[PDB]
Amino acid sequence: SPGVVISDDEPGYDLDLFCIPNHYAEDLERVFIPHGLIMDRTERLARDVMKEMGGHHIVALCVLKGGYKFFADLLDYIKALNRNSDRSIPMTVDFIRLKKVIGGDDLSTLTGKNVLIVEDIIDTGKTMQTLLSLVRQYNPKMVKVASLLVKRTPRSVGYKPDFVGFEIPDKFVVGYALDYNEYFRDLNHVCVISETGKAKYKA
Amino acid sequence: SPGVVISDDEPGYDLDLFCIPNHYAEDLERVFIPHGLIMDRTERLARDVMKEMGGHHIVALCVLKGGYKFFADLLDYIKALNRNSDRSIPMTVDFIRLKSYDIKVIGGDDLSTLTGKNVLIVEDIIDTGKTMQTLLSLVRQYNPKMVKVASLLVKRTPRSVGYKPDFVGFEIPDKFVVGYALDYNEYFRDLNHVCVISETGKAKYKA
Amino acid sequence: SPGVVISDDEPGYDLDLFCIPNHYAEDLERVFIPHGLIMDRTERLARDVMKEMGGHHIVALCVLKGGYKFFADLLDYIKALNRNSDRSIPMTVDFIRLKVIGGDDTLTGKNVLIVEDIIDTGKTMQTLLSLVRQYNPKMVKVASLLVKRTPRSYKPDFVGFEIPDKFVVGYALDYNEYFRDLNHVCVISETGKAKYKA
Amino acid sequence: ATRSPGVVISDDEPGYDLDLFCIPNHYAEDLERVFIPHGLIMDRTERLARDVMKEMGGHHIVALCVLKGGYKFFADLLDYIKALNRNSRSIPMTVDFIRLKLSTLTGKNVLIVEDIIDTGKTMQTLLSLVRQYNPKMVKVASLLVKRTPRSVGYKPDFVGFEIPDKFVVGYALDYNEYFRDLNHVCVISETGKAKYK
Ligand SMILES: O=c1[nH]cnc2c1ncn2CCN(CCO/C=C/P(=O)(O)O)CCP(=O)(O)O
Ligand SMILES: O=c1[nH]cnc2c1ncn2CCN(CCO/C=C/P(=O)(O)O)CCP(=O)(O)O
Ligand SMILES: O=c1[nH]cnc2c1ncn2CCN(CCO/C=C/P(=O)(O)O)CCP(=O)(O)O
Ligand SMILES: O=c1[nH]cnc2c1ncn2CCN(CCO/C=C/P(=O)(O)O)CCP(=O)(O)O
Ligand SMILES: [Mg+2]
Ligand SMILES: [Mg+2]
Ligand SMILES: [Mg+2]
Ligand SMILES: [Mg+2]
Ligand SMILES: [Mg+2]
Ligand SMILES: [Mg+2]
Ligand SMILES: [Mg+2]
Ligand SMILES: [Mg+2]
Repeated sequence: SPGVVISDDEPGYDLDLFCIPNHYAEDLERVFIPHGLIMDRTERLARDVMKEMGGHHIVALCVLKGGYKFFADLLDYIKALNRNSDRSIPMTVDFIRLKKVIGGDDLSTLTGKNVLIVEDIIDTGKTMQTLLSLVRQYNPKMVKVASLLVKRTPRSVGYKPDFVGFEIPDKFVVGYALDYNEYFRDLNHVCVISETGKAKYKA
Repeated sequence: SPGVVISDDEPGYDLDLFCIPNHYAEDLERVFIPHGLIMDRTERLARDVMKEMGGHHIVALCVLKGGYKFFADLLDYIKALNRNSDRSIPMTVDFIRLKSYDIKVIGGDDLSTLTGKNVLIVEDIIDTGKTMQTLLSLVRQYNPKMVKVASLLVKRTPRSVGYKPDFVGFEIPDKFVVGYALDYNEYFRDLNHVCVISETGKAKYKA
Repeated sequence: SPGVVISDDEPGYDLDLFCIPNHYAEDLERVFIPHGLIMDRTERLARDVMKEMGGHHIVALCVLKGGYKFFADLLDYIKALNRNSDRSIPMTVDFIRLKVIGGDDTLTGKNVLIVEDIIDTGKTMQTLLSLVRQYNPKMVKVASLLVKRTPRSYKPDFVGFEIPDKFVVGYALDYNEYFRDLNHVCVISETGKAKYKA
Repeated sequence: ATRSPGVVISDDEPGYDLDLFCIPNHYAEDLERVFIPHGLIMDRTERLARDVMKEMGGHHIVALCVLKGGYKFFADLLDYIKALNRNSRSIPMTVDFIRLKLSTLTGKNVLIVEDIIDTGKTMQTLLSLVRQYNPKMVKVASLLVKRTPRSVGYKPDFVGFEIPDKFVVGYALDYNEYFRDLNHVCVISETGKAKYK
């Protein structure tokens, strides 16, 4: 699927209807995707991943930093599947940051393996284009990408992930490990940042 | 606060986007309020409840059967607040059911247990408001210190007698919904999301 | 299966290592079964129930008041299996209390799961079992979070934990209506017994 | 003093029969016993989060995750801290990750989050680097601390569980990269040890 489509005229939710940390009370305009909705969608993505990749060992590759929450949660739902079903296949994990690929195991660990790349957001698609090209230099057996969010944008190079949580307008969103200048990662919901927030936290 | 307002024209979500019990697959039309959204809203309600009612022993009254899930979850969020704050208050629980013949209270403790306590009535849905006005009239006779009502859902309807609860999860259109313990002829309680039921479904489970 | 066997000499855990409501700080002696451990065991019980009772339609019967938490959580784990795995319920629910308030009068030809907080003398369970059986169900099974090792003049089909003959409270189990608002199962202290004595 | 000493697990702790829990099929033969149930980890971590906030909540916290084994404890501990921050009076928090085989820290309350302390060498090594970014304060939370005469004597500030000298896996802790995808902390069978060395 293209995922849960959040349309351009999505009002999202007033902050006052949810529990929000006091230190961000002025810096957010609206809740855009409630944490629990992310959980529900992620539960279903875990099933789609297993239906598609469950027949072999998987190396799940977390794209730090923004990917960390989605990754942990997605893997927790896969694990729940694995321990309540007859069949299960093991998973190993690894972590990388992009700048060139930094950190992470020798990517020869991906050689001949089924790789699941887990990302927070695809925008132009350039980052994923680049990572896919890098990973493929190490001859994995299979590579699929899961991204919590995919933006509708004219800048898209035309790359589309295999698993997508939500398809969103081109608004700047933060929360659930997504940041604005390292802030807002410590927020459970995805939210649209306000202009006041953009100015307080700009570098 | 009328709660999270769901508009008349809200399409809900395609079932294929979520994990749905197989046995209800063609009995539902859309997911209307995802479970997780109910959880997030309930977390805020627990905080609102403690702000108003946390000053004295609370008796939380579950209106069975449809109230049971919202009750368990709301109380769990309240317990989480109470074991992570400096000071806390005891909470006791009871369960009642209202039976239609005219409407009367079935079960529960002797209601003298309510005397002098902060009573929180927890309901799945307010529609006409007649059930709650009835329950409130009974409860008040036992002189609680205060009595407040939390309802997961409140329906916008012309048939409303004008009762509004103190705490509201979601304000919804005049559509028939099921899930999260709300039923259609006892079915659909075993579903985590609030959903709208299909034509195939209403027919299948019809009395 | 007798469930998770908690030995007679089990010391439990210091309260100060867990999150506990301050209003019960002096009323508990030890944490006995941490909430999270109840969840882990309950997850496995849900799978055992579905292995044995699914799929025909199940009516899950909640024995109030103490069974309410175990019932809600066990049913949540069963629902998780119903939407993620290769098998299904449907389930309907009812709630009974012994004081027999509620009940719908429904059980005939159905698979009935009685859900109980604790078996001690076994008397509530015998009563629930002669009830239900009068409506000729297709099958009856009993799930009990706790079973005490104590003399008992039916063995439950699904057991969370087999515990010593100690008075425990928490996870909806009460002492004179108190301690239901505690997520862990804990052993009540002497000062707790005196404070909330009726 | 240890700000939050841990659940002491005795040398003769027998753990739990695997058959009493939900275990991934692919590890059914490779594990011997459940040692620390996932849910027990969660309950301890909840109290740990409160202890952290009591000690460090007066100023911006930077939580530093020590990959790979620390990732689960880190995600969960931070989730509990976040819950405290939104149901209260709150303090901003930022995250970073480091792996052993950062101006984000300067002037802030740094919480290093680790899976296990054994000899203490790794933590002493890491501390000696982190201090060079001149934090306001540095604290270490470790899910597990092993009782070993081999301990160089280093003690973290927040401890989940103090365990005997046994090899454990699960909750992101690995044996040669295996067993990370397991929610419980477990002791590894003889067959799993030989199979994955
Ligand atoms: O709405 C947004 N919120 C937060 N970040 C956003 C957003 N849109 C684009 N970005 C940047 C996302 N990424 C930024 C890449 O760098 C991320 C490093 P980290 O913050 O450690 O996860 C680019 C995606 P593409 O190559 O497809 O254009
Ligand atoms: O959309 C709906 N879904 C499920 N049930 C609905 C709905 N609308 C009204 N109801 C009936 C709710 N109640 C029905 C009362 O009976 C209790 C239902 P149960 O929890 O299954 O024992 C009426 C409230 P009021 O007096 O304000 O009109
Ligand atoms: O250690 C204990 N803690 C709390 N309650 C205990 C305990 N032992 C027996 N009981 C009484 C349990 N009751 C439990 C059944 O119903 C629960 C009544 P309530 O939860 O207070 O509305 C009877 C057990 P049985 O009929 O097998 O003898
Ligand atoms: O029981 C165990 N299970 C898993 N690993 C264990 C265990 N005991 C020591 N270790 C090695 C842990 N660490 C190993 C560090 O490197 C491995 C980090 P990762 O990438 O998470 O696998 C040594 C700590 P210290 O300097 O205090 O001796
Ligand atoms: Mg990214
Ligand atoms: Mg960024
Ligand atoms: Mg109702
Ligand atoms: Mg009804
Ligand atoms: Mg009972
Ligand atoms: Mg009792
Ligand atoms: Mg480590
Ligand atoms: Mg290792």
